[PDB]
Amino acid sequence: SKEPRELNREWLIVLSELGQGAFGIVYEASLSEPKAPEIQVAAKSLRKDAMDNEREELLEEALVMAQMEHANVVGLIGVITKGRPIYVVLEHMRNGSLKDYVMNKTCTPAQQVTWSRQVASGMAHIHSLGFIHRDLAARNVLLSASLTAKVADFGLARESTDSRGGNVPVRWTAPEALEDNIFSEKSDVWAFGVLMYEVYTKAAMPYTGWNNQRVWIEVTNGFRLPCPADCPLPVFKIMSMCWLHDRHERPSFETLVKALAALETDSD
Repeated sequence: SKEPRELNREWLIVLSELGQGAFGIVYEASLSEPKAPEIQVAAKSLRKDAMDNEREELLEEALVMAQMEHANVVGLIGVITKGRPIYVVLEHMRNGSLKDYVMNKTCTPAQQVTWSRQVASGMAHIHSLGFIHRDLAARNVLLSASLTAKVADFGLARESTDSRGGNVPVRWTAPEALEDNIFSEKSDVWAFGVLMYEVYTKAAMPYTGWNNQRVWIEVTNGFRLPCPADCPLPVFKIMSMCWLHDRHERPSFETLVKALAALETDSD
């Protein structure tokens, strides 16, 4: 329904690396549209090792992102497709990943619950447009200058109406998606539960001390992570519902937003 707006290549100045991976490379940049103020942006491009199926995946990523217009989803500013290299220009998120922040900064209980509700709000919007993310984790949520949390990285997102390989993030994946390859709105919900666990701990990996095969066997047999010492009991209740074995009993993101919003203005 929506479409990426094309931007003149000469408006963009690429400045410095924000993050590199197998996916490609994200740069910090600036966009100087004539008669408008200069703004910081992020520019995502392809590995120097090109392949035309990778150009198409990047353009598909942009089209998915162009459908989103929400305060808790990283915004699409436009694309540069005439010429080479190709750039997808996105909103710049000054404060980096949610993961790095909670690991390295002091955060209050009211911040922890608001960030949780903000991510649920962004995922609710994604689902309400007919998509599933399939890759949610705290390293994939970014923080703006106002410390507003926003869902990023749509590399693996797919229309709901319809995996990677040895890179499967086992610690964030629901049992049914590991065993039967069934990805759905309710496996996104399971992953959000694990994200909440990350928000309330300061370790790098959930299930610390277990490898990936140990995690899978333990979780399919009914193990669940216990309540972090610094997590309020009403919050852990919500976290726990995201991990019910039967996916149909897990709440929707619309329900999660509401439950979290009630605690967000709770004094206790």
